[PDB]
Amino acid sequence: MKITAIHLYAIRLPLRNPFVISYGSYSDMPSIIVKMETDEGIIGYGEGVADDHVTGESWESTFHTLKHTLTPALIGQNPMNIEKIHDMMDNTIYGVPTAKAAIDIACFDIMGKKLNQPVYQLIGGRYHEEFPVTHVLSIADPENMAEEAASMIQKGYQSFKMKVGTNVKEDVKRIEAVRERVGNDIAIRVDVNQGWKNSANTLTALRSLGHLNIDWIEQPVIADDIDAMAHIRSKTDLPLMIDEGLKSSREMRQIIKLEAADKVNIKLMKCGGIYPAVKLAHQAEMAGIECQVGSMVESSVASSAGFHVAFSKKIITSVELTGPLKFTKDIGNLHYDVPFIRLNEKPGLGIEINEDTLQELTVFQDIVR
Amino acid sequence: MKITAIHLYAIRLPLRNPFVISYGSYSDMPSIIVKMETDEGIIGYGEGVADDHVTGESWESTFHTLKHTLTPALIGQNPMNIEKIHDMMDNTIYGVPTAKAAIDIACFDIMGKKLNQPVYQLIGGRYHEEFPVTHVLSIADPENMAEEAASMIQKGYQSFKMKVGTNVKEDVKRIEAVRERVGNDIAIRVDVNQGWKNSANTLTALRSLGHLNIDWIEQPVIADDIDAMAHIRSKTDLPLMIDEGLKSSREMRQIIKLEAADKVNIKLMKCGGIYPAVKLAHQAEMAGIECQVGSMVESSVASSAGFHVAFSKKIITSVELTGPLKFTKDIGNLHYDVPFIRLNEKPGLGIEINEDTLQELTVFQDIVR
Amino acid sequence: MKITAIHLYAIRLPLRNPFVISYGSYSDMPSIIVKMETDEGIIGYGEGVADDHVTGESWESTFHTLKHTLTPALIGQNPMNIEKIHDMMDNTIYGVPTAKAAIDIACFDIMGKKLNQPVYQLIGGRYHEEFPVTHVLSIADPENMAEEAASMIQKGYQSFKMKVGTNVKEDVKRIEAVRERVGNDIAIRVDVNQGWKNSANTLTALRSLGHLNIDWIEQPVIADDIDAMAHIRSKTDLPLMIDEGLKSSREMRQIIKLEAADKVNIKLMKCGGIYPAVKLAHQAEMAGIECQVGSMVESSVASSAGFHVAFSKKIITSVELTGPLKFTKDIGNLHYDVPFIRLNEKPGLGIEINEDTLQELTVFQDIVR
Amino acid sequence: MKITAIHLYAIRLPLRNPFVISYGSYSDMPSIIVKMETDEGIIGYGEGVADDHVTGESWESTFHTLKHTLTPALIGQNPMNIEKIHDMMDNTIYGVPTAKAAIDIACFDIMGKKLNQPVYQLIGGRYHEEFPVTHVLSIADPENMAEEAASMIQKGYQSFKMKVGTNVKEDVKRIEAVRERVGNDIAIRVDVNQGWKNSANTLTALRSLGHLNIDWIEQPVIADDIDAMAHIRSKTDLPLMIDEGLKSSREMRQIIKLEAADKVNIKLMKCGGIYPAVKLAHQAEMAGIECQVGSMVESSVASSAGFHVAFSKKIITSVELTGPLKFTKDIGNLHYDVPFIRLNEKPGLGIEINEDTLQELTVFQDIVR
Ligand SMILES: N=C(N)NCCC[C@H](NC(=O)CCC(=O)O)C(=O)O
Ligand SMILES: N=C(N)NCCC[C@H](NC(=O)CCC(=O)O)C(=O)O
Ligand SMILES: N=C(N)NCCC[C@H](NC(=O)CCC(=O)O)C(=O)O
Ligand SMILES: N=C(N)NCCC[C@H](NC(=O)CCC(=O)O)C(=O)O
Ligand SMILES: [Mg+2]
Ligand SMILES: [Mg+2]
Ligand SMILES: [Mg+2]
Ligand SMILES: [Mg+2]
Repeated sequence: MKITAIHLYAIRLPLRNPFVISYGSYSDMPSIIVKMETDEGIIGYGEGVADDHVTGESWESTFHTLKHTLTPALIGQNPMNIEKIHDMMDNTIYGVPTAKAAIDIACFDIMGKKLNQPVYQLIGGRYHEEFPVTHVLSIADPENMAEEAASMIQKGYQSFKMKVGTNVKEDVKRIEAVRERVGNDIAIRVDVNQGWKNSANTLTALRSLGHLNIDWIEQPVIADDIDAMAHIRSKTDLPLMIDEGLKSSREMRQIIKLEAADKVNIKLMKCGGIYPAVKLAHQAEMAGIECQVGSMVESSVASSAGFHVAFSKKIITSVELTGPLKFTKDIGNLHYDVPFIRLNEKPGLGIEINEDTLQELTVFQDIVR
Repeated sequence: MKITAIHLYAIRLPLRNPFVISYGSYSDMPSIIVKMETDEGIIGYGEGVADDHVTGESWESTFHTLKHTLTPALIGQNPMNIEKIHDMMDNTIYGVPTAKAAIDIACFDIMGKKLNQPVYQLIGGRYHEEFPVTHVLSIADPENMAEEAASMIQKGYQSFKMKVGTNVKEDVKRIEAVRERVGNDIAIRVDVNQGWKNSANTLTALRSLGHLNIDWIEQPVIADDIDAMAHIRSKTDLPLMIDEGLKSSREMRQIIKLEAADKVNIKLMKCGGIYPAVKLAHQAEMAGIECQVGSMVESSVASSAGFHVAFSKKIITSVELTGPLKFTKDIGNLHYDVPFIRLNEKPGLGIEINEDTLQELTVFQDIVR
Repeated sequence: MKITAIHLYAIRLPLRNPFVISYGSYSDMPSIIVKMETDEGIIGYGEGVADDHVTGESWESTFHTLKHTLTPALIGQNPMNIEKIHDMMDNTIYGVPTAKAAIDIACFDIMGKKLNQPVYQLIGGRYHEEFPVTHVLSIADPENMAEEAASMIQKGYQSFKMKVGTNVKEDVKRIEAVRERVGNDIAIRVDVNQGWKNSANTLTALRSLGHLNIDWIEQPVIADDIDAMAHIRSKTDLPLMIDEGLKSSREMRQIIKLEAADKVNIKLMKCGGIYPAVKLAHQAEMAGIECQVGSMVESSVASSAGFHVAFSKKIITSVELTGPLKFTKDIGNLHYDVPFIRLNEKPGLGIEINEDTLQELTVFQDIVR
Repeated sequence: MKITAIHLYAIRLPLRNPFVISYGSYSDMPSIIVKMETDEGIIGYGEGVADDHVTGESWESTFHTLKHTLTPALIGQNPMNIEKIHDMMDNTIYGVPTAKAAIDIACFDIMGKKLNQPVYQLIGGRYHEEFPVTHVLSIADPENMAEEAASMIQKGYQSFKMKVGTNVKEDVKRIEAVRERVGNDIAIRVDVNQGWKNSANTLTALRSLGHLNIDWIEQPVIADDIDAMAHIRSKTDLPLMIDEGLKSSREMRQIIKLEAADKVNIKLMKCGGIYPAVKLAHQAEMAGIECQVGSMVESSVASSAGFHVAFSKKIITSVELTGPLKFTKDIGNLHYDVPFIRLNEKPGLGIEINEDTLQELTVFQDIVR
């Protein structure tokens, strides 16, 4: 089996509602789709949703890094030799996890189809039967956030993720409002997306959150400040999760060494795909750090890849991949059972790509042979 | 696919020559073979060679732990759900890595045969094309050790592993003798198997080894003393490898935290098989610790499993599985190309089991259904 | 004095009521009894109750490790040369503390009978006059646990050990229920048996236990995570006890180095018997760590051995050996004075073995000469 | 069994030759002998040789501490309840290890006689068969030291302990002279008795000792400076032993925590006797610290007690009790087999006290009832 050609599609996934977080607002999500072809006729799909603010990659830079830098050396290689492919990509260029993920995912999709097995079956097998789905509430006035929450509860949701990160006073008001609205049995986690900046502001905020039964506080300080996370952890009993501060094994090593967190948000776009995501899971397990597989809000393609990793590992206890539930159009057909997610047994990523939808969402494309 | 029955065979692999190390001498190697059957008719083989001195497991205790404790709960399970199977075994009993490895290996052999792929292809794919083979010199008079080395050089060997660990003075004499005999181009590594006990004796010995061009010193102190390894590492420039001191992720975490070694000897019998061996490799990689896949001197079955792990990972740079080259009888047919080892592309472990030889070496057996 | 033969008995001690803890439920307790004979006609009894989940030993594996690995080399040795016997067993096989304890206990019983002195008199003499007895409440609905507690109070008990470890919410409810029922003068300690897994869940739970006057929280996290215990200890003022996390001196060294606990639960089955239990006590004393001698729920034989250690050391301030109070049949006759335990002055373990009961509970046996 | 009376004898043991060390010179050794009587007629002997410079105890202060402070509360107690007796002495007065040792030794002598067993048989049993005896060379001109060494070699000695500690230049000259004289096969260890004061002077001295094959350097810096020992250990590969810096478990804890030494010199006079010496051995074993049982140069009584401890523990690898070989008169009859020491099987300390010699060496005495 050899890679014969790689199609690159620069698309834009339209959102039903604006997605608003501490460092940015989104009306749609630019994504790069990879269509990997092989001499045996097997086709694999991969995806890369770049978050400029997190990995230093953009929609346009990812397309070109894939076209000119990463894909050319891949023609002729066997998609199943994943360790080798990742080594080749790493020796070619440092970082660019999102671009690498796009390739990595397509390879696993092909491997699954070739062996007629779901991807999760190839990276450890089925461990989880299902995961609850958590609805993400975009930043807004405390009353609006509480209102959408009540509205989603009627839809079956029992777990919410509150986006905050503008001003401590306001963020606290937002969290208080939602909790009062949904009662105390509804699960709530808070994501600051680096909004509180440092330990001082964070600890001040945490003082007012002790009685709100918050499952965990996600990335309250700037990504690079692992020291601050450790300091905060030494002075609070609320569980702490690192997201932007964790990308590759480089940060995991530091998080483990400094005991900087209770949980980490692993994302295929931050580490380079399925294979490296799995390595991160194994590393976290060693230190007893609870893991979650989150996302940049992606199509059914990357979302599916994320679930396949999550379902195969005991250390991964929660998932956050709801892109297919937020977009008005999707190139894939990943099935959800809100308030739950369960994976079928279809080979590879277990999804079908609607090529008519793909072309429709395509702004520009190319092929590398 | 479901496990329908597990055959257990208590055998003894005869050695051509006595194997002599610091804490024991061996005339043959007791081993437990696992024959895993499935509803689909696929058969998988696993093996467990217990080293009492390292994991607290014996030939007889492993047979019974497998028969009464581990195998019963496995009937009905899918061999491909490896993460799940390992979780079930761990929730059933703590430790007993050798017994768990026997099961783990058979599952991968089945998975490989089922998907018609070599095991290495399922855990990362092919990375290495070959590995040089290192001949192990049993403890003996310096002149005898030097003599066997010269004799093996004529056989094509270019890398040797010296077993020492009786008395510092004598061990140094042994190492000096061999080096003088083989010249300075021949690779030599030294394994003390805990013989020097502590940092004081070790450092005294290292003073006399600086000019002998030794690749690395393996486990000079007692297994449990990780602190001593770190102390020694802080006062020497000779590479240090931990073997007995490393079993599972528990020790890896400590080795990483205390910066206790440059290299680690990963063995399927110490961690519970292929799956956990891979997790250890990923953990070592995070800390930039070079890995080796060694062995307890096993048949073609476990030896093959060890190579499949080694060939799939960039972090594993050397291998030490020569049981098939030391035994006068073997139940498997793993092919070697001394001074090198290369893996074929046959499915599963890629070996055929001679059942006539298996029965011939069997002392007692049983079946669990 | 020389060991002439060792009888091994694989028995099962029937429980009056099911014993239920976080990682398992028990209807009876499998045990291995050792009958050590000497050339002088003195007979000693030892016992090994294996907990698979804690030491990696099973009922069947212990019987065989004793039969094939440990006992053969003991024939001819003097039972009183305990340091030597332990060294011989350790050089023969690593770990297997339960199997080693079985031998160790029989040797002390013989030593006591030979010198016509209680065992405690041989390891430091009498220090304690008595110890209060704590009743262990198996996991159950908060109402059932509170009910049994009230019922046992009527029986004279004034100290209780609550077994929990399913779900933080539920565990807290269980603890609140019992405390409300028994009032605030009754002593209560909580054992999670690793149920809360990590520091995050543990600290969340501890928030709700501050006003319940709990003497100490025992092993809230997984055994191997000593780091987590230290972290928890740095953020709470409730006393912390390590149980499963402590087996031999290897863990004690780490517990002391990381200041991971206030108290430790020493058990003969985890360290290899009386002699090593004493060494652990001496080690704990150096660091000012309070000690307790607990148990796996054993017959009068091992239970007695445990008390003899406890009564001879000032650092051991509490005991947890109630197997004889839980079984419907016992091969020994250890006398209790609920709510207290006091040791008589009879030689050796100070108990008589009813051989008719022994044979009755025996499933299989053998003799090594 | 109860203590009915304690005789105290203030004696002086005459030396054949002056004993000269870094901080003092001795023509004879003042010692306090204890004769413990019991209601059962069993008599036990103990001894306390005080070194003012090490424990803050003198010949006269020890006699009176025993007479007025320690012995009165002991009348009526059972000598075999050693843990209790030590607790009573510790609650009565802090420190004074030498006075406490005198009592402790007599109790064990009685326990041994009562049970008709050697003391070593009561604290672990026989482990060692023999120990080589090391001759101690008092400080003197390099030529005189080398001369006595050659003279003692003719007497069968093969191991020497060089006393130095005046001036680095001179000490180095002394060590060079002896080594040149005896050749390189003779074992030599160096004891500075705090003479080099700090790490700077010590490290300067060590530069010139690297090629002299010295087994270890004993206490080069002032006793209280454990930090200095750790610093020196971090910059040298010569084994380091702490003597004066180690008295009780308080220092052991610190030595272990700071990794300040490779070996420690345990002495009954520094820790309070046999029982606490054993606890120190157990503590050292945990950290893998090699132990030696040294002495203040005592009569056959304390010397015997020291050997009984040494012979019962694997962690104790060398002994330094040669008082009986240095005195012209001794109240005891401990048998030596230079160049070796072996213990007989006589009960208790296994020695007979010549009361005529005792009275002859007595300057003043008293009895407490
Ligand atoms: N810049 C882009 N394109 N995306 C950023 C997403 C933020 C990310 N995901 C979320 O918050 C929702 C994940 C989900 O449910 O799919 C975070 O955890 O912070
Ligand atoms: N007790 C038993 N059965 N085996 C012990 C083997 C020792 C091990 N292997 C070796 O030295 C040789 C590995 C090889 O070449 O297969 C070690 O590295 O120390
Ligand atoms: N698996 C077996 N067979 N036993 C496990 C006992 C648990 C142990 N003992 C107890 O909880 C009661 C101790 C007593 O009272 O004897 C613990 O402390 O966790
Ligand atoms: N002040 C008095 N009374 N004695 C001091 C003896 C010094 C001690 N012993 C010795 O050097 C010789 C031990 C012997 O061989 O018994 C030391 O190790 O430094
Ligand atoms: Mg986030
Ligand atoms: Mg090795
Ligand atoms: Mg417990
Ligand atoms: Mg000294």
